[PDB]
Amino acid sequence: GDATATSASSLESAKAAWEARGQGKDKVLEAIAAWEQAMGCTAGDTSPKDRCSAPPTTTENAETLALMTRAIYFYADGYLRGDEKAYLDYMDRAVWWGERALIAASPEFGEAMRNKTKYHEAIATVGIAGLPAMYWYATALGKWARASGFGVLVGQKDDIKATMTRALELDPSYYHGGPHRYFGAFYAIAPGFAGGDPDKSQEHYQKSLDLAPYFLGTKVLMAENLATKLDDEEMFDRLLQEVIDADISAAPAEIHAEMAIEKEKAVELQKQKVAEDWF
Ligand SMILES: CCCCCCCCCCCCCCCC(=O)O
Repeated sequence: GDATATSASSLESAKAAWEARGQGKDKVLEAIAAWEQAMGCTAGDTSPKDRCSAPPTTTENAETLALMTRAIYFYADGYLRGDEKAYLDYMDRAVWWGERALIAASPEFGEAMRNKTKYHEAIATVGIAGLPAMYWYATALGKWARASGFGVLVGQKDDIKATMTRALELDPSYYHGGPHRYFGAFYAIAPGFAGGDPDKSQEHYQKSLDLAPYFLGTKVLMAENLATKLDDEEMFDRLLQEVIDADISAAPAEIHAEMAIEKEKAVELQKQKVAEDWF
């Protein structure tokens, strides 16, 4: 019927626009709106929870929901860094859809949370089908919490760690050495008294580069939260310049848009250092 075929076409429209995300924020926002349409949402500019009744968290939708989580994160991380309110709004949207991506991909997880099993323990049971969900949920949750402040961040630390621990168990190479890149940031951002460890950070960051030397986002995160922490101006400067100098064809085609964002982030950090007299 009209809506089951309008959801099949909007899924097609969503995927098409997400593949064209290198064109700019518009295509990203077009992808999100089509997915949300296919997920039964009324259209609009407010939080999903105000427009999306009973999103279908079924196995056949799990891939879509984890991709929606990544895409809303991509929008905020790429385009809202200058706008704290919007950035916080949209990272929380990605968290919201990420919770539904986890439920859809993992019946055991959905069952566990209904028997009052706490996330910390439930997340450890998610199978390979849920790795995209749990990785992009943790990415959105971490960046949302970080922007909110220390109280929110430390409140989420143990659930984040359990999530990334499970992702690393399932596949340390997922999304270009993602679980290792994530832990590099985790151990650099956390203060020592909250579990921070520069040795574990560098170890994880290096393992990520060994698995995916082309992933420029690893070096951006190193410069941003480690080189600053280590008060190593030379390394901060070097990492960012290596990012900016990297050739486009060094990374796989399917993440060219992400790498372009990371080069923009490096230029932005270069100008922040000058402006705020870092180092
Ligand atoms: C002090 C409390 C603990 C601190 C918790 C730190 C969590 C930070 C989240 C890091 C986000 C990195 C996401 C990388 C995504 C990608 O692969 O592009």
